[PDB]
Amino acid sequence: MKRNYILGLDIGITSVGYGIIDYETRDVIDAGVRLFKEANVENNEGRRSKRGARRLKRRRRHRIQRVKKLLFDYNLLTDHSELSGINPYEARVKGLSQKLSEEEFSAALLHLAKRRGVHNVNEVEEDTGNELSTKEQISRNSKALEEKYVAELQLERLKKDGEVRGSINRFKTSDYVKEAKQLLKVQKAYHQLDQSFIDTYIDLLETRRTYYEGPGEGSPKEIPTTLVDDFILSPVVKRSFIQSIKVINAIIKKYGLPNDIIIELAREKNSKDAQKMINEMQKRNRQTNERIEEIIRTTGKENAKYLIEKIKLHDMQEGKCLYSLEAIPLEDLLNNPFNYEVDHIIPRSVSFDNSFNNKVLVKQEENSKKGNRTPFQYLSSSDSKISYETFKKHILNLAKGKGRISKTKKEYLLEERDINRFSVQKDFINRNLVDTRYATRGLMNLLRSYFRVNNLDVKVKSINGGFTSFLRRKWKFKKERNKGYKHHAEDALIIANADFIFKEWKKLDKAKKVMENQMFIETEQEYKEIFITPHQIKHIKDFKDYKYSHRVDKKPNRKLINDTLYSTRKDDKGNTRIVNNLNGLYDKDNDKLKKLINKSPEKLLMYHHDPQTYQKLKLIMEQYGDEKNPLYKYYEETGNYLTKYSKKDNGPVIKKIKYYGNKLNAHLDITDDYPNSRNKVVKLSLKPYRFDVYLDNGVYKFVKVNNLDVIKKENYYEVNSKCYEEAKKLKKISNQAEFIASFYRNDLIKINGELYRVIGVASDLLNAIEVNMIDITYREYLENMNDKRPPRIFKTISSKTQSIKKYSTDILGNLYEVKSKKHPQIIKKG
RNA sequence: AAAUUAGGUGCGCUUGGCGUUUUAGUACUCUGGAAACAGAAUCUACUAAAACAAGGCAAAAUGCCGUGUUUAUCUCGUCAACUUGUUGGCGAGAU
DNA sequence: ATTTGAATAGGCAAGCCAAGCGCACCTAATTT
DNA sequence: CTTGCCTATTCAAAT
Repeated sequence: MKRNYILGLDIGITSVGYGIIDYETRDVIDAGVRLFKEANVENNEGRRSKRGARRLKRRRRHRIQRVKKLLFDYNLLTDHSELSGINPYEARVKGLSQKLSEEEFSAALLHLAKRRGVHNVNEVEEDTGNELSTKEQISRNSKALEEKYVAELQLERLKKDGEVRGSINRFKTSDYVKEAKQLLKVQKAYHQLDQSFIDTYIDLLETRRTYYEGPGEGSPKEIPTTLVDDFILSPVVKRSFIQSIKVINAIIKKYGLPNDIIIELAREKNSKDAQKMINEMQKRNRQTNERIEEIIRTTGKENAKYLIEKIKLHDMQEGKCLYSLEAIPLEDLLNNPFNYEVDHIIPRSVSFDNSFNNKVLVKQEENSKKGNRTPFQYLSSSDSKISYETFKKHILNLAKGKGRISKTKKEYLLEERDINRFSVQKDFINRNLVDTRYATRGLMNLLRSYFRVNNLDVKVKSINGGFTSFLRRKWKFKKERNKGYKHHAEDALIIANADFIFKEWKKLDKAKKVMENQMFIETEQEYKEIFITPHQIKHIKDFKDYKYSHRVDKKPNRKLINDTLYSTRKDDKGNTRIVNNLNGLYDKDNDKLKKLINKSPEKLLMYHHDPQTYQKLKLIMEQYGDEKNPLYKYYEETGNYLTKYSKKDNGPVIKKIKYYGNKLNAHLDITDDYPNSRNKVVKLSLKPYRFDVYLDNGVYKFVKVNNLDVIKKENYYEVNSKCYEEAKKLKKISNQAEFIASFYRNDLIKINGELYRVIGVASDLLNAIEVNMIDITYREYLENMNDKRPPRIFKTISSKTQSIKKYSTDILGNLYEVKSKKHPQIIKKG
């Protein structure tokens, strides 16, 4: 509308805050938040890594099948050939001297092609007992094969150590080719095979694609978002800049073109990096707090808690005034704090820097004499007690070694340039007011370009991440995630009011112009007065009508299910159950088995099936009951792993134990991949696409549509009709039932008059849906209350449920009760 | 703006050993037998073969795709798509 | 008066890591 | 760290 305004933006990892304020009065017009999932690099790294793995496995399978065809052609393999009980390690070692049978020969060649070593690993010739190192293993093996073939070494381990496969099974392809050439040299005599056979086979065995070959044949008005794709960014940042642009486009359409935009990109790059910094900061804070506590313990002076900054500076400065180099006794500082003042190294009026790096603890008299001068200017004047040269030496000494000063502080202390030069002031302004990061520069260049071309008088600006926090401290406005997502929005409104301060104060005109990248304060009290409490912060703080817009995901063909495979079993009561496994039996702090034996001995399969080994294990648990892991003591004291019961003490070690786990309900059945499987083979965690609510004779009901239920066709996805009608039948949804709505992740749902956002279907069977709150996470809602419930909301949809309505927000967070189509969606072109 | 050295961020490609699971064999257990061995059990271990996001192509091939990005809703107009009455683009409106 | 079913609280588990390559753009230092 | 989903515990309604 006609009225002119400013647009604040607080860009973040998961959020874009926005604030809109009247250009004349500085009253709040509007304010809201646009929330999204952080775009993690892990996600695509996953997709790529799995695409790599799928090709590796495809190519192994295809190599084995190319070998078979060659054996069919030279009439060494048939449809009706028994390869079943032929140990290929025996057949490899035998065939380097004597005649193999056609079957042994086929067994051997097929075993080689399956597993054929690395081709791109050179000797390190070093051994630091690293099991997982390929280079160290390849080398250890190269030494073992000085006089023998791979199959000779492999058969030796099979007989001595009882096993072959594992980490030590890492050999060079050239070591394998040396064997194959010999095998084929011997066997060429007795079998009819020619140099064409031998050449073909070794090619199959040794050959692979290069990085520069890659796959085979088939393989693949308003501000635009395509310009973000041009200049390269972190995915986390790249998402936010696309979100931000669409939030600017929506504000422009509604309210018209802003006079001024001003932007703040968050400090942190991702949540983890932030956590690390926070941890580092907390680590730093703890040290200061411990010292403060020590001071209070030793001196009894409680006022130390109010002199944190002075004490920090005191310790930093070895208890000396940096201008006079006279001692600041800690006791005197505590008793007479007014004798010592915190001074800005570079006058705040020039640098706009209020950071700890621009602060020093000095005597009140020295502070008065320095005035609005740098240490260099002051110490070069007739007013100083010491020479600049003496000062400089001291600072340089402080910078080298223990009790160090930051680089930035050192530079400020040793600033010799003329403060009064525009170029120097520009440098300070750019450092303190204007954000200097490749992304932030990239964004404002995108925007400024856009407005320039289309001839729209819009002043894009930026402010430093730190700066907002200063104003919060200044105007007594405590930041806290506690409250909810609103903090992001009330950051935006602050940013927007800083713009008002950098327009109404003619004394900030230079700073304003610098921030607008346009081509070209005498006292501390004056500086302080410019930024004083407006009254309009009461408006910001007391404001209520915030708006939230969570983004809704409708993408088909996301992760369908979990990777892991599970066997099943029918128990005594005739309930199919997942089989679990206890691994890591001989670990110091592992109480899993000891807990299981005391609670539920009948859950072990060996309880039923190997009673003698069970009784043998129980005597150990009784022997070393007092410890966490009885088996650890068994291994420590005797020096021998637990073996299966046997009459002659020749049973194998026990390394995993299978026991009956949860009952089987919601699963994916993969048992047809395993011909003649006695039990059932399954996968778990059917991941949801959406759920479709129906109103049936006054009863609310719903169907879960799984991602498994959605199938790619030519250029579109289709919800499977048979799976869908089957699903309705298990839910007993009539043919005369009205479709109400479909709910995707983060879709908004009003259940019995209470609005939430959808997470998913907790239990299809019990008819429960997991939701979350809108303005705050339910976790945090409980924390601020100090409640100790589980931090998850579940809602049952039942005969008791009275109304279900779907809502929707625009990108700005304007809320709408929305209409639905008459039927569910089946086709999805996007 | 270029060069040199060191690191980073990202996209993509090529491999290797494993891991999970089934079937078989062998060892372990039980029964019978002078013994070879036959049967029972499917528990613990090794070896082989096979499957590993559900699937979809392709057809002797160093064969190919399947977990990312973009994504408020509904109506009307228009262009298109294949699924032939729906859902994509563009425009307009409402929520 | 006791037993059966709904709702809420409590809790578990989720494929991995080592070798190589290209290209892209950024930063820092130094010189022009 | 979040989510799909099972188990166990506690209270009210029905035989």
